[PDB]
Amino acid sequence: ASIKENSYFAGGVKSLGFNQHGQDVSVGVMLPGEYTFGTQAPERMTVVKGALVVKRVGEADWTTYSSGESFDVEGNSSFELQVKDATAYLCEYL
Amino acid sequence: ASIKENSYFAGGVKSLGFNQHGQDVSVGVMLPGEYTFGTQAPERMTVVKGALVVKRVGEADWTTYSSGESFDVEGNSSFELQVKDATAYLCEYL
Repeated sequence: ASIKENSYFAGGVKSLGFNQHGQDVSVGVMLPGEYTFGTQAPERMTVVKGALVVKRVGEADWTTYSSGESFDVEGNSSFELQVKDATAYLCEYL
Repeated sequence: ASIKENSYFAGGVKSLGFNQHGQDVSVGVMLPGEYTFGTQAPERMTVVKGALVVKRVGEADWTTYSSGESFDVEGNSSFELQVKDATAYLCEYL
């Protein structure tokens, strides 16, 4: 029942993790840049404020998701993000 | 162009602040409890995932705002929050 702090990519991405109704969730911020993330369990990413530009492995194209939009990232995979402006996001394993 | 980390109430509330298109924004997490916050400039709080139960100064009643809902808090004021379950929020001065 605590709030777990993490920093990544030299402070380019920071997150706050927490349990909600038994489920692990995190909210965070990403500064402008390009980042690669790996998935184990599937993830559902929600853009809280800003936009994330996403390319999942094997995808030919980048797709921009803006505030309020969500995208799923299959498990056992990875995905790239381009961040044009500092952006808040929500991540679930749902 | 950095992500500012803050902790409050012995780790009960933590936040990540950032600029987006010139504007200061923060996302954060609140653990179950009751908290009082003061406002200077007006604030717009958005519940990202969870619920915040709000009573602004002078208000007779508490009002529950759930995921995706927003409420404004006039400036030069204060407001109380009850948090029943760990909850992520977004705060703007907009």
